[PDB]
Amino acid sequence: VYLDRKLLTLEDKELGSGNFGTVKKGYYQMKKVVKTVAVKILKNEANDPALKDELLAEANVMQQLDNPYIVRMIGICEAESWMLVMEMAELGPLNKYLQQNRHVKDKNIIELVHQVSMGMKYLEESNFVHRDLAARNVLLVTQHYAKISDFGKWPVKWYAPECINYYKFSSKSDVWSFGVLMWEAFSYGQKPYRGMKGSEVTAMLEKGERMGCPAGCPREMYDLMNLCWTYDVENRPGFAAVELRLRNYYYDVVNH
Ligand SMILES: Cc1ccc(NC(=O)c2cccc(C(F)(F)F)c2)cc1-c1cc2cnc(Nc3ccccc3)nc2n(C)c1=O
Repeated sequence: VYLDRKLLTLEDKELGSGNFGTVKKGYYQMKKVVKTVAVKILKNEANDPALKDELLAEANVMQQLDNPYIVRMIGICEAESWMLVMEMAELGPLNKYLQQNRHVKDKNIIELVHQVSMGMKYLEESNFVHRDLAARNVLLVTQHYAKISDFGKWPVKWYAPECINYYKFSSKSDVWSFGVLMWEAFSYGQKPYRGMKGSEVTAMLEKGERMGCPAGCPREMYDLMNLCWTYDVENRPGFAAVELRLRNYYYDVVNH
């Protein structure tokens, strides 16, 4: 639950930078072995007791969410600053990985997005709405093991129309984001709606227009992105339906 700072070694290089924290790679001593971890060090400049409350609440939320397809919590550590200790996904975000590894097979991409649907089906079942599902928020443990993470101005290009218009956030608006995620993945981490303003994307979507099928993307997978992009929220699938369609496809295509 609560970790001993003496058992925690921090590297001075930053994996992430933010207004309320700095992420650093570390090592947590465990009897015989040492476990590589990612550490959010609370930056409370600031200087409120509610910021610490938020970190402790996130820790409680994370404790409840236990699934192999989400960045899992190791524990909390109170030292020079408050620290949240998480497992390390050594390859970093899915977008950057794919921009540098054009050799990734489309069979390997089906497996990754299915794993993302599995973790999102879990979050849906636990009544948890992500709100920032994108490729940059999918971190790789290995090339065959994806984990969902969550690191004013909004990520409009991943937003469902009911989020832009009425601020209605649900698991079904996370489904829309999943479809933008799938597009980013088969496009080898290229930016969705490249060079468009958020306002331009809203207008395009209202004309019934959607992003084209990436090069080499299987047709069944593009058909699924399009169903994730259903304008009417009531007709849009949930993650139970999405995961089941990806599971079947993985069972058919990837078995070997
Ligand atoms: C350090 C850290 C603290 C907290 C979180 N939070 C979550 O993952 C989270 C919070 C709420 C909901 C959910 C959801 F349930 F939806 F999943 C997740 C994440 C981190 C954290 C972990 C992490 C793991 N690996 C890497 N790898 C990496 C490698 C190369 C370059 C960049 C990153 N990075 C991580 N980072 C940056 C983290 O912040």
